[PDB]
Amino acid sequence: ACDQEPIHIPNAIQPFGAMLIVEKDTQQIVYASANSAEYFSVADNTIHELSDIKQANINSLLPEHLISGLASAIRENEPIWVETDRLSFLGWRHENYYIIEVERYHVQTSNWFEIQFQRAFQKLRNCKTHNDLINTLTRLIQEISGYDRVMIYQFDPEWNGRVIAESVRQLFTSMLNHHFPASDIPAQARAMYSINPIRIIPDVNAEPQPLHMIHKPQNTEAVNLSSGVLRAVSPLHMQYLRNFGVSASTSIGIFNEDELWGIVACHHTKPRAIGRRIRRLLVRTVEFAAERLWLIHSRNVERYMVTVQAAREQLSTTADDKHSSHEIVIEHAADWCKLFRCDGIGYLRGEELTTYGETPDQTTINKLVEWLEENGKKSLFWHSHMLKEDAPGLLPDGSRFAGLLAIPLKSDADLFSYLLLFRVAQNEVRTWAGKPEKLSVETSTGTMLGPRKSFEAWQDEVSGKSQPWRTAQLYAARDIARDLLIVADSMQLNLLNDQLAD
Amino acid sequence: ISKLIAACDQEPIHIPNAIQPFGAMLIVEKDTQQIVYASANSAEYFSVADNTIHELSDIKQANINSLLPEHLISGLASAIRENEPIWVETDRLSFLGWRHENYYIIEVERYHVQTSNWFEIQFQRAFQKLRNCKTHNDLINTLTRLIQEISGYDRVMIYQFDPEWNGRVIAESVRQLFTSMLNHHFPASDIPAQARAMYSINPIRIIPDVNAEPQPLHMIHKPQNTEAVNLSSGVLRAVSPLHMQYLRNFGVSASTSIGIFNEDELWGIVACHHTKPRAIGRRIRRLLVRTVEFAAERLWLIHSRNVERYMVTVQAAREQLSTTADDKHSSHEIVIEHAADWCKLFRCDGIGYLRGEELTTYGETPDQTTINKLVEWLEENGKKSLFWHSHMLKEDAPGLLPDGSRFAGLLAIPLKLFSYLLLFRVAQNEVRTWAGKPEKLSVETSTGTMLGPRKSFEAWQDEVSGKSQPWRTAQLYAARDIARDLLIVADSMQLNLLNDQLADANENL
Ligand SMILES: *C/C=C1/C(=C/c2[nH]c(/C=C3[NH+]=C(/C=C4\NC(=O)C(C=C)=C4C)C(C)=C\3CCC(=O)O)c(CCC(=O)O)c2C)NC(=O)[C@H]1C
Ligand SMILES: *C/C=C1/C(=C/c2[nH]c(/C=C3[NH+]=C(/C=C4\NC(=O)C(C=C)=C4C)C(C)=C\3CCC(=O)O)c(CCC(=O)O)c2C)NC(=O)[C@H]1C
Ligand SMILES: [Cl-]
Ligand SMILES: [Cl-]
Ligand SMILES: [Cl-]
Ligand SMILES: [Cl-]
Repeated sequence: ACDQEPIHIPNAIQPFGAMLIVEKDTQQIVYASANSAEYFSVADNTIHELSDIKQANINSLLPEHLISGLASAIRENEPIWVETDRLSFLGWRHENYYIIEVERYHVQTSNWFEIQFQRAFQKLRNCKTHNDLINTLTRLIQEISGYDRVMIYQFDPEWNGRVIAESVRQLFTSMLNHHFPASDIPAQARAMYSINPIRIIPDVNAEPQPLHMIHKPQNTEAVNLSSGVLRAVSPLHMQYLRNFGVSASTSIGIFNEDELWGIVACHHTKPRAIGRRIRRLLVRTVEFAAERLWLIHSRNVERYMVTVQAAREQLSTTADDKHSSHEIVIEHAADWCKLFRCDGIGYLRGEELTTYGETPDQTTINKLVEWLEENGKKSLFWHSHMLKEDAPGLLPDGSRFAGLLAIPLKSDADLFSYLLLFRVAQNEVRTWAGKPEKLSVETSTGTMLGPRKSFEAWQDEVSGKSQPWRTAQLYAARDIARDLLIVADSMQLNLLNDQLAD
Repeated sequence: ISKLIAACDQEPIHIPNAIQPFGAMLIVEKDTQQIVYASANSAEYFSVADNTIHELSDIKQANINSLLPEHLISGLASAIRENEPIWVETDRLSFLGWRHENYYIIEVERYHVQTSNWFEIQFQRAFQKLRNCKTHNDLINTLTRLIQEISGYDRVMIYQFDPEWNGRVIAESVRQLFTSMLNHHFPASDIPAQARAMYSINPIRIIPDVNAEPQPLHMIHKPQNTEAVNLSSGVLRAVSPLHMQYLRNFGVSASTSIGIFNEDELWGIVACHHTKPRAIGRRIRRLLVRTVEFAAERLWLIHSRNVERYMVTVQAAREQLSTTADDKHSSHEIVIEHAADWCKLFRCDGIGYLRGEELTTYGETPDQTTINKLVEWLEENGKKSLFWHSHMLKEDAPGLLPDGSRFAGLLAIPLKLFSYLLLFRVAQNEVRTWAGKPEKLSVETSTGTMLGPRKSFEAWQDEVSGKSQPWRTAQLYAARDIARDLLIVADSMQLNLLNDQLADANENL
């Protein structure tokens, strides 16, 4: 019921600007935030109270270019940004309505943004690794935004997440490598980043301004405020931020194409106001950082394939030196352990077994081979990172092996042949920002589904599991294993030809 | 002619001791703080900065601290890394200064105050459009459309280099005034190596007026070192007269180009032309370079993901092969079942699988006799390799193929009683349109005698025959893996047959 709160239609705004909601076909103003008088009086003396906006003509409150744009815009939820000498308007269409946000603005011209943008592009282009990219991005967001704690928060497949990079200044504890549960950001909150990539909360304790009905709309249903920035903040998130020790907040979605991959999360210990040009500078910067990061990852994929091609050219050369596949394994199995990020290797053909590194004993290898022969066929390869779950009754009790990659090399033939790659359990200590308790009621606040009070480090453990096998490794190990098969088959064809000759 | 082209790289374009006239330039010594050079138009710019300036002679007496704003002086002093320009604006002047060895170089332009949200809206629209480009063709065409809309230049082109630094226009947005150059080939000599190198020092080059008289540098106070000062980091550096005449012959009054970098290698340039003079301010310059930079990372990401998608396709094929083989099909049956797919996967016209005396072919292949001449010849010369490949057999393997053979491409995977997978590519003769006939001009310059610019850029065709598309690396390894998949099935069946004949032999014995 965390994802059931209708945060798109709160009928209230944060007080760092005002909002109007107009009907498209009637041009009537049907809603105005309660603070609207103090914004539009900057342009018009006559406006002293909310009811003066009810007497007002939409053509007298809005710039002609805002109205023109809105009239001609084809796309819904595509905000038009229009400035006067004193006000910065952000308007867009949603169904029968124009939604218009307004903030206070004044012209002050410099080359600061262009200089910051050039430096950000230069630093990001010189990142060659994932680590360098992410830490550079946090430093840049912190320079540009002035917030005291800037984090990169990456989602896992369950929408749990982790802080993986961080620039944190002072007054703030370090959240780096802390885990957060999925409840901290419910699905409709994640969804908002696809509508507007930035979310700004200049002041956690600013009181929200409700939307008042001005002229009677044709349809009474709440209006979706999703594309702007003024949308009021769910009280559960406000309190979560208060518990986090946060007074202002800003997050930017990190998108891998359409996929929400992670988030730049920025916190400040005091209220802090950053304008439209800073918000856009931040979003442009995150967009360039994300492209570059996906490019680093994609290039690492090619680079790995080059590494595997090198290992196979090394293997073909040992084989040209007339060595048996048994001898190839003893020669190269340690390089393979790096290539495959595994702890041990068994190569099996018929009665013959060759091992390297951390391996179950020969008995257990034979029981795995038999089990795979009976229950693991019908697969190019069989893998597991939770071996006791996935193939019980096999390992001895208390065994430390948790991962297995198995490449079958024969089928319906005279003997069995496998390449086996083993991973020991890695018993990972996860640090959580407070115990990830499933929500019920928080008795300190008397809140149904309330957030945890404390984000202080809390450690748990998941055992009996290894790294999952990457797709790139599955195929590279199948390729390596089948290189051995070709060697062994060549030698068995020689031997068999001789014996049939006799 | 080779010598005349090589002499193009001789002109030291980094030290012309002159500037384009859309600004002014001062050069100061770092240790002595004295002004050692001033472009000849300095006084019309710095008279805005000091009322006592009325003439170039007045710079000789002037103190630097009254000519440059405090932020620029502090910034240049505190500047550690060379060739990193500092951009400082005043009310009326836009300054740009950097340090090069023992000099500060300062360019100054006239400045028009921008008070709108235009640039930020353009940045948002450009990035939105580039982020939504998911193919190579979409990216490059969207890029030229954005560069033309932002800059207003009448012709924008993406010009990609080949490994020999010739190039081709691969995308274009051109307005009614100019002739289309799409798919036209230009030779390397159009952009000498020194010229290609300048993009690494400043990614943008700006020539607002091809007929603007360049302003020489005047010595103010004597420098310790009389060598000409390197001007490469700025934008005011005067243009080679050979390239100005080139642009005149191209019918161009103004140009701006932005280098396209893939990491540290110059992969091409965005070239923009106008039929009248056209200056672009510092902000438009930055918006251009930032857009080209976001677009390139996008393009490299698109290519890199294409390799990933190609490997997914290859693995889906190899899984299909495995499904067929587990129905106890022979290798020749598998080749007949899947070779039409393999021809797409490998973009080839034909495939042959050879195993001892057996040959299976699909699509266009040489005849059996030629296939045996290939196989036998490969054993002599392809023993040292994992695969062997050529996209011009008649050069890479002279005398091998019969006279008149349609075939130009060969990818051969050895499997052993010989066994091979052979992948064949028909010659696809390729007509190239060049921008102008190759004229062998000679021109006597100051730096020596070198190639003069072409006078005509009209379409001139030539033709490359006897070649196929070149084999991509992803295809070499994919084909090798398919081939060895076929080897493994064939070996399995020979092993089965051998064990049967052996068990029968021992039974009869
Ligand atoms: C039962 C509902 C719950 C809930 C709701 C909720 N949360 C948000 C918004 C955000 N939550 C965030 C969480 C984090 N901030 C961090 O800094 C980190 C990690 C370092 C995490 C995990 C963030 C970032 C947001 C976005 C807003 C922001 O930037 O602060 C919403 C949406 C708020 C709104 O826009 O109205 C909602 C409804 N959170 C829970 O914990 C439970 C109780
Ligand atoms: C013997 C010397 C030669 C020579 C010299 C030269 N050329 C440049 C600069 C450029 N040439 C360019 C060529 C093109 N513009 C296009 O639009 C296309 C194709 C669509 C090509 C090939 C370009 C782009 C430049 C950069 C400058 C610009 O953007 O216009 C220089 C360096 C100029 C300078 O920066 O001082 C020099 C020395 N060109 C030859 O033709 C030979 C004869
Ligand atoms: Cl905004
Ligand atoms: Cl602003
Ligand atoms: Cl500039
Ligand atoms: Cl400007």
